[PDB]
Amino acid sequence: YSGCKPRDTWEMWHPTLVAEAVFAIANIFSSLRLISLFTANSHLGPLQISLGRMLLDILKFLFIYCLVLLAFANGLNQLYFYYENSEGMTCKGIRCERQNNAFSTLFETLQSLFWSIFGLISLYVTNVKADHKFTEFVGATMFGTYNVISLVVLLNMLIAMMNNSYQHIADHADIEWKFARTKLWMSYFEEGGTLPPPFNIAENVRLNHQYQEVLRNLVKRYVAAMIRDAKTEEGLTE
Amino acid sequence: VDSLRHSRSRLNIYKALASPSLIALSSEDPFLTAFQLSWELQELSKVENEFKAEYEELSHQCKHFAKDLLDQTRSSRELELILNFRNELARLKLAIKYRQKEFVAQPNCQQLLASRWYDERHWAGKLITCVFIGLMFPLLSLCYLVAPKSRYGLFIRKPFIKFICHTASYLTFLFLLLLASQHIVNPDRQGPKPTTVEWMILPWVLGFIWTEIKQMWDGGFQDYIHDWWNLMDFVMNSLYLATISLKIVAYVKYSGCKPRDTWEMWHPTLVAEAVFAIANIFSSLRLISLFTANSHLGPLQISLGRMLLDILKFLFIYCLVLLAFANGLNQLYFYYENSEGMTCKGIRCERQNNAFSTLFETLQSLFWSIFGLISLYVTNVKADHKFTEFVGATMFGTYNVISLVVLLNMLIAMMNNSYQHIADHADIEWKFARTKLWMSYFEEGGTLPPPFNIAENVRLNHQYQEVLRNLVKRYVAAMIRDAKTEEGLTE
Amino acid sequence: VDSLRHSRSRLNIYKALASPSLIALSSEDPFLTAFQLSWELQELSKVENEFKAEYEELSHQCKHFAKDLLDQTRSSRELELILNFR
Ligand SMILES: O=C1CN(c2cn[nH]c(=O)c2Cl)CCN1Cc1ccccc1C(F)(F)F
Ligand SMILES: CCCCCC(=O)OC[C@H](COP(=O)(O)O)OC(=O)CCCCC
Ligand SMILES: CCCCCC(=O)OC[C@H](COP(=O)(O)O)OC(=O)CCCCC
Ligand SMILES: [Ca+2]
Repeated sequence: YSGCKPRDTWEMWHPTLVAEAVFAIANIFSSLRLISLFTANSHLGPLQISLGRMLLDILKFLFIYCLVLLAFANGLNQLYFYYENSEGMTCKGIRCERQNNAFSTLFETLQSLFWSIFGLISLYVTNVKADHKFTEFVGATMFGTYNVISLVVLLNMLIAMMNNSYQHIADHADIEWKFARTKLWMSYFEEGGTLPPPFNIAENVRLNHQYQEVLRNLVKRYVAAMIRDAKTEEGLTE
Repeated sequence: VDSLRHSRSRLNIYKALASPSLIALSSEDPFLTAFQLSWELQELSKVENEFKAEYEELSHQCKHFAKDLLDQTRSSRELELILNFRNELARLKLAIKYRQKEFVAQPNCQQLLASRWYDERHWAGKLITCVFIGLMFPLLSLCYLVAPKSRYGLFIRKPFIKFICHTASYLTFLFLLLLASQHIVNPDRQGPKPTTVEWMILPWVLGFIWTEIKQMWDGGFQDYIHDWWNLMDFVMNSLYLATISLKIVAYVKYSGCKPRDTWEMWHPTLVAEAVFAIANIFSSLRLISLFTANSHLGPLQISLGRMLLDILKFLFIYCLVLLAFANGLNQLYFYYENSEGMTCKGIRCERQNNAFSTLFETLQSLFWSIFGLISLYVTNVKADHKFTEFVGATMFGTYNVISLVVLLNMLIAMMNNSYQHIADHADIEWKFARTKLWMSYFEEGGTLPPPFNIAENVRLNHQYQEVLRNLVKRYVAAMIRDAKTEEGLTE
Repeated sequence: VDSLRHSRSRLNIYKALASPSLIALSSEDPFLTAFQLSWELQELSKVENEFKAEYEELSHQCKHFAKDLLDQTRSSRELELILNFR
């Protein structure tokens, strides 16, 4: 399309829009990858590593939660799919100014139930033109139950788990942080790249002797001072 | 007459008989004594409640002793004769029936159980095999059905295959329920005939209820309802029967057609749709019950499951507060039930109004305020009675503070300490639950997925007697003779 | 055939070879033995899962021993000859 026309009168799946979207996502990912060099500091390093390891503890919850979400989505969608009005409304869905058709289809149901965690879904979405108060009441009750379960039982059992999973993390902080820092450091020793990105266009038979001597001395010191003088301060029994 | 002396004497007697030495000496069969004594002590822990800690500790002592006794075995045949005493594994059935958690989760029982489970590879060596054998399951089902022969029927009897077949059937049921609401499969009218998929899902519901009644035959609502996972099965099945009945009675009463908008509440079709939706919710929730078979989710699922009876107490304290404030606000505001010129009343329409007029609406108003879904103008009246408006707003604010700052942080502060004492018995409980699951897929009880549901006893005591003699010898030598030496010194 | 006896025997053997005294006596190069033994035990921790705690503790034991061995050096040249080896 080597031409020109107003942007408004385009259509989806036009190549330029897809070329802009992925560029935006890549920007997000690079700016997130920035964090990787905090391991070189000393006040942030340990904290960053500690936070990093307490993530595989979370994915389990973000997997239990999906099942609950599917269950309630199934229910509500089965109940409401008879009222896909979409007559006289320019914009449908839960995103326009006046939210409507919140539970009509299933994808929109997933979106509706995900956006309810942050309280961004108003309460009138569970209505129909007729006054079928029984169906409206049952829909509202399903919605309320879902909200209670999520935001009171699946968000406090997350903190209550993070605390105990974090207790056994602060007992090995320095060890792991120093190991990670050393892994980083060793990469800047060899003459491998030596260049920032933009500008990228007798000997082996004898030396065993000294090391053998050193091993002899070290084993002597260890066996003397670790399993002979530490076998005396133990305790008494019958 | 003398309660004190009598009770103390009973405590002394029980504290005596639960001693590993005396059991080792004066007992025909140590294992049965341990089981019976643990059960009796646990039961008395609830009636002689003033002395509650002692009995709850004696039970623990008995269970630990029972585990240590079986500990000191040395050859698989010895273990297999111990477990197959009185079918197979009758001893294990008894242990499960007596809640010997520390006994079943013993690193030798698990080996034998796993070996008899699998009968024959890191992350994808099994992940494709399992799904592939899960797809083409009905062929296996029918083959075992009509020709229970050596061809492939012997390829169902392996429990790890029966489990996969059953779970694949369940997943298919869920998929059908998911597509049951697609628009591809109608013109809404009055009392329609069952659609193309209702005839497709009827076999699942019938087979499930058949299995339920079959299994219920034994427990008979006693020692059979305690498990919470089963009460859900009961309620779902009742709801499905109700849906069937309502759809039936609706099909033959209003056999016509008129626009859906011009109906009325309590019409049979609407009630037939609502309960069907609820049943869908409940089945898809019941899905979670098989996470106990995994290893990374299992322990976590059990841990979360036990930390629920800690919550119901708070969801019972909270109801009192809710009633108090509802009473207050309703008493204050009930003079202004305007409802003139407003098409839709209540807290649900676009422009919320009459929030506190009646009492039911007050309960709804105060429950929806926890998530901040109630705007702030609901506490107004047409007149400028600023005093009443201010007092109403103050009651509302106090309720919000109490709930969302004192009854939601005292919940976390309680969950943490109640969870501390849960991660010290995670593996034991998870393995016990997994074993309970496994043993159900051993006998030739059902052997079929839901849709397709249309000298010897005088002599063998000798070997087991010999084994008991040897085990007691080993235990008494190596547990109360060589562990009585590493204690400590005093004056 | 006898799974119980066989597994317990393997556990006994590994529990034996991970002893600082025996390593100090019968080993050509202690450091390589510690590394290899820790790796092998860690790997077996995932397949012989019923006995899971024992192996996950033997690995820790080997690693600690490897650290304490290098602990008792006294001059920088000794350390630099230890680290610059192949
Ligand atoms: O206990 C129930 C509840 N189930 C019912 C019973 N009656 N009405 C229902 O709606 C439902 Cl969902 C079916 C599922 N299971 C058992 C199970 C759990 C996990 C994997 C497989 C299985 C099965 F294969 F053995 F079924
Ligand atoms: C705790 C008492 C709440 C009483 C509020 C009420 O009567 O309204 C019905 C509420 C939903 O509110 P409405 O549907 O708007 O009436 O149902 C639940 O949220 C149940 C919670 C499910 C808990 C698992
Ligand atoms: C903490 C200082 C708050 C001062 C705010 C204020 O003056 O407004 C009155 C508030 C309610 O705000 P209004 O009714 O809108 O005036 O009363 C309370 O919330 C009391 C809290 C009850 C606590 C148990
Ligand atoms: Ca059941």
